[PDB]
Amino acid sequence: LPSTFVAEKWENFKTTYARSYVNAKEETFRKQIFQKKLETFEEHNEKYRQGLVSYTLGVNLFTDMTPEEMKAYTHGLIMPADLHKNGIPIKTREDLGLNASVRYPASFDWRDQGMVSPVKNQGSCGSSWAFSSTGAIESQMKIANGAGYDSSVSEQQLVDCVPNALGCSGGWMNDAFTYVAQNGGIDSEGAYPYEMADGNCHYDPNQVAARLSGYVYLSGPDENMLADMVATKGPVAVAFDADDPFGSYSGGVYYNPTCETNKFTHAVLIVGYGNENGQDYWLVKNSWGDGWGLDGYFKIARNANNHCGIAGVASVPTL
Repeated sequence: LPSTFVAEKWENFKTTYARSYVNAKEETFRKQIFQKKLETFEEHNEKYRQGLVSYTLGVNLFTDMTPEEMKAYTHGLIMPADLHKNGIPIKTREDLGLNASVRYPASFDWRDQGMVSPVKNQGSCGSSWAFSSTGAIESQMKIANGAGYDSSVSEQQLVDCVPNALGCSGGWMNDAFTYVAQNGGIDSEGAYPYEMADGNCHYDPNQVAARLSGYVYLSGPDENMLADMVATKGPVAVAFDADDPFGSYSGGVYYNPTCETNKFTHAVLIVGYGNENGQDYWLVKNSWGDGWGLDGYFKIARNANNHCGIAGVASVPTL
């Protein structure tokens, strides 16, 4: 890439993401990271146009960040001893309370019904487990109360209060769900706003925005059953292998030959599914701001042998 081109793209980046690099050495270092990443995007996006890969890479909040700085965003999950404490297993379709040989649409998107809350940004706190959890609770609230129902619940309450989560250093959605159910509710985001930092639990029982009776979880990585769970129960909290270069995804359908089905590093929310360019995909809400990916969302390979473990730890809270 021409140098003045990079320099312009770099100046634009600093301005747009409000970077403050206050000496030549900090500047040189960050621009080096940025330029190396740009080269990798060009090469990747070339393999894409040649139909060697299914997704594109692009500039976003991560482009001048080091692996250590990205860790909070992409690798904040912590798997506990019991992956589904107090959860109710979904083994068959009858467990969903649904009939045999009914057949839900082959493509679906909860946004078409207005049941997905706005995209949020977790920032520099490994709290994706909390955002996945609140996102799924908020979608349940809209399903029960209508698309226009203001549903925004408190990630900070989970970060501070879930007893055996580890806060900004990590956590687990199912532990968040069972906590909310046993706590007697979760506060609104207004009453208990996000601090992007660890804190001391100050839950207010008089500011509860939502209550849960529990949650259900998908017993095994059956993507077909997962599509039915999305279609009938609502957006599903899930986790997957978000190893690089996932962070720099900018469009298309994410497929990574090296992805593990057994490594759950990032928690997100499936809001639908479909197919494009001959590939089935899951449509997924992220928590890295609405500037990341496709307006805060991404597509990842579906019916590709539980790609990146996307169907491996799927659950939905129950109001």
